Amino acid sequence: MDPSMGVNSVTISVEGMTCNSCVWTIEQQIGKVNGVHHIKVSLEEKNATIIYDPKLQTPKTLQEAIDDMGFDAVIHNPD
Repeated sequence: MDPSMGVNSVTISVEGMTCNSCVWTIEQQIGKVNGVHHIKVSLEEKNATIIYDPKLQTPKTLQEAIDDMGFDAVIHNPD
């Protein structure tokens, strides 16, 4: 099989930040919320890629994550 260590990846766009603390502080919590392996942001393209263990969490937490801070960020992955 090839479940890739039972994990999934979710990418989202961004258009409302200011200082590194913006996405980086957000990526820190979303990465410190559970079994989040790694993540990364790129103001160059206004977006950020992060993963998350579906066996422990899911794409819903990510939805609640943005709704928790406010950074107007939109996802681009259906599942």
